[PDB]
Parts: sequence; structure tokens; C-alpha cells
Amino acid sequence: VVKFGWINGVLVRCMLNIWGVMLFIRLSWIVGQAGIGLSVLVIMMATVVTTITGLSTSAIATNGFVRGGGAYYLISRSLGPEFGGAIGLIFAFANAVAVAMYVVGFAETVVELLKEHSILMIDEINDIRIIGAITVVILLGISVAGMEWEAKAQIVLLVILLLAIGDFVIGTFIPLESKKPKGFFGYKSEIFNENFGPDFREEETFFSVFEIFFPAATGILAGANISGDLADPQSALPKGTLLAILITTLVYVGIAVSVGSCVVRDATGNVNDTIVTELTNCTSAACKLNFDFSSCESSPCSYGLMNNFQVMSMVSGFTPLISAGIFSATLSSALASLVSAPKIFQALCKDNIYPAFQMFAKGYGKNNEPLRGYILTFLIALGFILIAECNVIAPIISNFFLASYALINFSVFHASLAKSPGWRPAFKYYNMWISLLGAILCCIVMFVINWWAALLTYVIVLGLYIYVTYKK
Amino acid sequence: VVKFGWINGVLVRCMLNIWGVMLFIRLSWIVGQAGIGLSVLVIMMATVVTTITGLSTSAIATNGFVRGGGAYYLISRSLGPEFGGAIGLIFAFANAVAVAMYVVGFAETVVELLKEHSILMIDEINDIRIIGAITVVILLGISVAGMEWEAKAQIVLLVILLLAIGDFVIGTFIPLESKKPKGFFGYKSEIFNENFGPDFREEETFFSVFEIFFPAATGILAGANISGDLADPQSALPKGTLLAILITTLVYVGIAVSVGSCVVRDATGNVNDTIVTELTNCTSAACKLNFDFSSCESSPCSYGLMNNFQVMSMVSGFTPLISAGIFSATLSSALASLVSAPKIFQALCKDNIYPAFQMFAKGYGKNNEPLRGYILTFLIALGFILIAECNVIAPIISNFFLASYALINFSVFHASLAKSPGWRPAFKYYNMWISLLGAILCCIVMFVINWWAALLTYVIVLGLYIYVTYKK
Repeated sequence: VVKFGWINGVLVRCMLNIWGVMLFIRLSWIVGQAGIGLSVLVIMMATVVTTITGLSTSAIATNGFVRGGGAYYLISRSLGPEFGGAIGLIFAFANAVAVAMYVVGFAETVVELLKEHSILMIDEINDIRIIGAITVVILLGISVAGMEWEAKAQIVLLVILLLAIGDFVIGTFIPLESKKPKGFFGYKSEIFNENFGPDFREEETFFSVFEIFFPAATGILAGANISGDLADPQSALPKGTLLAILITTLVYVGIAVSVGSCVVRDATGNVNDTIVTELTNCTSAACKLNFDFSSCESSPCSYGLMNNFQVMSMVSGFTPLISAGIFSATLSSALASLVSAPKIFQALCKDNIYPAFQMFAKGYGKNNEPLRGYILTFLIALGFILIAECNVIAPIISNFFLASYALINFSVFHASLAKSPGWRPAFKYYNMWISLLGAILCCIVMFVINWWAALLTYVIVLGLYIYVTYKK
Repeated sequence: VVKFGWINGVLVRCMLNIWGVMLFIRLSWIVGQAGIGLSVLVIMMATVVTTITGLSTSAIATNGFVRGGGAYYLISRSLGPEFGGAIGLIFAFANAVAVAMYVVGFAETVVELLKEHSILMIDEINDIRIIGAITVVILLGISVAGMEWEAKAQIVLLVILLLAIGDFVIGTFIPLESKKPKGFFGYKSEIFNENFGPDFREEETFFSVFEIFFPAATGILAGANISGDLADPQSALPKGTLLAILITTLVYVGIAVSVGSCVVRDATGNVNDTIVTELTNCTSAACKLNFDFSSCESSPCSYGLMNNFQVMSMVSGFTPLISAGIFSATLSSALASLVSAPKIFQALCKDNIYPAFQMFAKGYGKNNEPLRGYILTFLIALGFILIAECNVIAPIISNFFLASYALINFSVFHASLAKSPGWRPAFKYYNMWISLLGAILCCIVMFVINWWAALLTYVIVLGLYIYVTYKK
């Protein structure tokens, strides 16, 4: 009954869903493994992939109201809605896995914070599961409640998150002697020259680092699916998606450069650590600033840009603000994904063909909701909650999001290559060969990363294709 | 004007084209690398792939006369003729690469024979190219001339090839003391126990050996494209294809068992070699028969089931007969492939869209032929003849034949999955799900073998798809 346009919904949703856990937690590890000159390239490559997918989905949105259906005909016009259904089923399930990953990251960071606090629970690798289950139940309860409620919560969460980023940037400008043994040094050219070259610590590669990081540059299509409840589509969707992509890539580049220019991979965090910086050889550049963070490569030293996942949290002043920003990012991304997934389930499977969990009128929560599709995505998310540490989950995020984006790009290209009398796109900058390039790049990147996993996920989406086109 | 049915064309052509160079040359190396218990498994797996492809093409053949076209509509009825064109272009080019491989194998074996003879040419890795070019020009001269000519020559070639196999089998039953240091021992249980276990010599794996061997179990679909000039299709094609597949699989299994039960991996071929067989430890089973072929694992010894590619040629009596059989197999397979490829070019590209090499009336040969498609396949074949030793060519054979078979299986599946009102199969044993299984198995086997090469060939066939559906 209430409608919103061109700024709040699309822009805030895309820009908060794109700002997931990787921005504030794993980005320090990313710049630790791959150097600045390579982390920026990873950022640019992920930006290229996601912006090609955004141009792909802009052509879908800019199309007219196709009478065939607003669920699968738009995605696949030249060919049958079968790829539309397969893409919807894979992408919504990928969104469920994404909310699972985001809330796992939230659980991990809150567990780390409470471990740094007075006391902790039984196990750091088991309490994460319990707290994640509790908070995903909380999100499930809050999602069904209200429509403008979560809009206001989302805008205030964005305000808090942006204030946290500004706080971190302000902290970078302030070199504090209070933590000298910590990696933070305060814009020293020694920290830049040393960090400019990639240094893979134990077993990671350039593409493996990209594989871990990619979940960060994904999830704009979530805003796409709020088009059902959006006032003026076909302009708002492309405008908001492109602007959110630009701003998130800019902020990622800036924060990556800043974090790479303020700390080093190896730091022997300890008060007793000699920060004298005697005139020794010390070929490693870490000694240039002072004796702090010198020569801990023998055994695994304390932390700093390579062990402490909260390096950027510690570098900023008023650490509560940084932690609040992390919570805001994780919760907002999780809420957006958990809204997006079952809504796509209902939109592209409006017949409720396979399952009937509820009566499609009542539901679970304070007030009955005629959704009946939240429970399956919640169950899948909880099933992946039963595993922790967030490390093994990201492989599933990257493969499935890349598969969905590649399928979307290939479908939109095929709609623009075949005759497709009902295609008629109206977007100014949309090109068919650019979408072909994006789809091919997605496929190549997927198969380079864990080729057997890529083959398995293609076989899975193919089996989903036969399932959807056989049951129909 | 002349028509033949149910025996000669389909049966002889499939059985002669399936019996390529690998039967008489590379099979000894195959059983050398992979043991009997795995060489028979490789034989059975390749048989399963090719018989699933034969069932796939039987459904195509058993279909009625589709008015859409006898070129691409039959292959792709549910979906557009675009996959039909892409499959035709990839499969005919694969046939051209196959005739190149067959003729270069003929060149290699004749070069080896003449090297064993009095004198040889300049280089053993350069004269092969010259002799291969000369004989492929001879194939051009013989292919265009006559229709019953090559039929009678093909019958004679099959007879001489079967006689050569019989001669080899009779030689296996005859243990000759004339070559004791040679690997041949004459059905000794020690030779069986040692050979039953796999032993990959330098760098090969189980799938790499299968990759090398697979060209042997390919090429039946050549006879399929003889359906244009074949008398009574839709019965003769499946009957002959299945019967030839069964016969060639039985012969492959028998010859593999025989070669694995008559020789050993290591043999120090030398008259001065002590064949005394003193009562020593000699944990290797080679010493069990006698002192011959004992302990040459330090340096690379002479030959025998691991170095001599002509091990089965040497084991049989009247080595001229074995060499004649090798020439018969190579020449027959090359002639069949070189007939099949440009005929497919003309059949599935009857518009002569891209190139016009000739006037479509004259040609190259003793008499003018309105084909005009032989020259491009010859150019590709000679270009691949410009390299030698045929070792890197087989990777190209396996990937392309597997891609063509997988595409055919997927097309016939989707024709039986979608509505496809013009599909209507009539074959009794044709099943859609076994075709799915065959297509998936082809894809998996492709991607396990040199995953980047598999991805590249899929990208190439996809680009061919855009080309054919864009120029049309």
C-alpha cells in the first residue's frame, strides 16, 4: 500500500547487502595474502563481474510488461521459461546460503568479541553455532513483522555503518603509540613498499583469495527482486544498482589501500617486544619504522594483518563503534538475503508445485504471514549454520553466485541473439557482446576455482533444469 | 544409383573405421601402462560410451522422414537446428583431425618398418610428415574416383585385416625360442600374475591411458552419415552399428588379454643376455620363465610391451602379414574418415554459407566431382600432419569426439524431454535416461581429462553455435 522510489529501497538495499562480513572481517586477511597491487586487481575484477551482471539485469528490468509472466518470461524470452525456473531455484537457494554465511560471520565476530571480554562459552568453534542459531531465529522472527519497520531499521543501520567506516578512516589518520607492537604504523612508506608485493602465506593463491573475497562483491540482485514491491521499475533498478556498485567498489578500493598502507603481515604483539629498532640489517621492511613487529617468521607470532581478523577493528579508535559497524553490516546483509530468498521462491514458483509447508495463509511469528516459503530457506540456512568458521562456506557462496550470474548473462544474451519477438530491450548502454563476455568470464573464473566443484554445480543446476521442465 | 543394405555398408564401414591405429600399435603400450584388470575396464568404459552414442544415433535414424530437414532437424527437433549445425561442424572437423591422426600413425609405422629395413630417410621425426602428406594425397586421389571401387577395396581390406588378426592369435599359441630375450613367453602364469597389476611407467595415469586409447573406440557415426547413400536406413543403421560395436569390443578384449598374457613390461633384448635363469631372489616375476628379460629397470632397456610399439607385430609369425594388417587398418580408417567429414560438411552446410572453395561442380582428382568440400578437410588434416609422433594429436581426437557424442546425446535427450511434436522415436530399446547418463558420463570424462582443454573445447563449440545461429 506504501510505495518508495529511486533512492531508499533500491540504493540502501543494494549498498548494504553488498557490504557483507568480508568488508570488516576478511578484508584484512585478503590484503595480507594478496598485496595492494593484486588486492586492487581482485577488487576490480569482482567489480567487473558484478557490474556486467548489473547491466544484464538492467536489460531485464527495462523491458516492458511481458504478458508471458513476470517470473520467468523476462529472464528467458527467446527460449522457454525452463532456464528461468532453474536460475530462480539456484539463485534463491544461493541467497539462503548467503544469509547463512553472513550470520555465521556475525556469530564468529561476536564470539571473538566476547572471548576478548571477561568470559566465554564452552568452545569457540561450537558456541558460534549456538549463537548463530539464536540470531537466525531472531531474524526469522523479525522479517515477517512489519514492512516500514525494517525500512527504518535498515536506514538507521546504514547510518551506523557509514559512521563506523568514517570512524575507521579517522582512526587511520591518528598514529597512536599505545599500540606500537600492533601492525598499525600510520602511513609509512616502508609499510607501502613492503605491502605492494603479494605474499601468499601458507596455501592460498591469487584466485583462491579472489574466491574467498567474492561474496563481498555479490548480492545486488537482491534489490532486483524487491521490484515486485517497488514503485517505478525499469529506471530505479538500473540507476540504484549501478550507483550502489560504483560506491561500493570505490569504498572497497579506498579501504583496501588504507589497510595495506598502515600495517604489515608479521607483528610480534607484546609489550616486552623491543621497539628500539637497532641499526641492524633486517632485510624485512618491518624494522624500518621501529623494532616492533620484527622477525616473528619462525613460529606463528601474535597477530597483525595476517592473524587478527579484527585488524581494522583494532586500528580505529572507539572499538565499540567498529564492532557496532560490523554487527550492522552482518545483520543488514543477512536480513536482506533472508528477505530476498523465499520471496524469489514464491515469485518464480507461485503455483507452490513441489512443497506445501503451510496453508499459504498463516505462518510462524507474532502475526500470521501468507508467505509459507520462509521455512525452507530458514532450514537450509540453519543446516549450514551447523558448520562454523565461515571458511568452508564461502566456496559454496562464490560458485553458486557465479553460476546464477553466468546463467542470467547467458539468458539475456540469448534473448538478444535469437529472434525473440517479445524481447524488445530499451536500456541505452546494454550490449549483447558485453553480456557474452561477462558470462564467459564468470564460467572461466568458476572453473579455474576448484574445477570439480564447478562441474558439480553445473551438473546440479542442469538436474534442476530437468526437474523444473519435467514436473512443470 | 547402386544400393546395398544391412551388411556391407554399415557393418563393414563401422568395423573398419573403429579398428584404427591403436589396435595394432598403441594397444601394447596401453596394456603396458594399465594392467589387465584396468585395461579391460578401459575397454568396457569406452564401449559403454560408444554404445550409448550408438543408441543415441539409433533413435535419430529410426525417426521418420522429418519435413523440416534431413540435416539438422533430426538431431535437434525440440530445439532449433542451431545445435544441429554446431554438432555437425564440430564432428566433421573432428573427423578431419581423426583422418589426420590415422594417416600420421600409418606414416609412423611405415617409417619404423623402413628404419628396421636396410636404409632410412633424413630424420625419423621428419620423414613421417613427408610420407604422410604423400599418402594423404593418395587418399585424395582414390576417394573421388569411383563408388563401388572403394567398396570392393574396403571388403578386401577387411578380409586382410581379419586374416592379420587371426595370424597374430595363431602366433600367440606358438612359443618360439628364436626370440627368448624378447618379451614374448607363451602363456606363462608368471606373465599373467605380474601383468594383472597396473604399473604406470613415467607420467601417465589411468585416465591418461584411457585418453590415449579412446580414439580406438570412436568413429562408428561415420557409417551413420552414409545414410544419405545407404539403402534402407532406420533398421540397418542401428543393427550394423550395434553389431560392429559388439564385435570390435569382443576383439579388443580378446587381444588385450592375449597381449597381457604373453609378455612382460621389462625386457633386455640381447643375444648376450643370460637366459640361464639362475636360482636367485629376483622378486620381479620376469625371472620366473628364464633369465631373459631380467632387471633392466636401471637404464632404459631395449623393448618389450613398454618400448616396442610393434610388440604384437613381432610376436606373430610372418611379420609381413602383421605389417600388412597395420597398413590395412590405418588406410581403411583414414579413408572412411576422409569420406565422412566433407560429406557431413556438404550435408549440414548445403548452402555453402561461409566459404566457396570450388565451383561446386569441378574438384581435385582424376575426374571432376561436385563436392567442393574435400579441400578444407584436407587442409586441416595436412596442417595437423605438419607435426609428428601423433602423441599430442590423440588429446585432440578424444576431446572433440567426446564433445560431439555428448552434444548428440544431450540433443536426443532434450528431444525426448521437451514436448517436441515432431520427435516420435520408433526404436525399441531407446531410453531417454540412459542417454542422459551417457551425456553426463561424456562430460565428466571430458573434464577429468585436462580440464582446461575441456573448457576450451566447450567454449569453441559454443562460439561455433553463435556463429551458425548468427550467420544462419
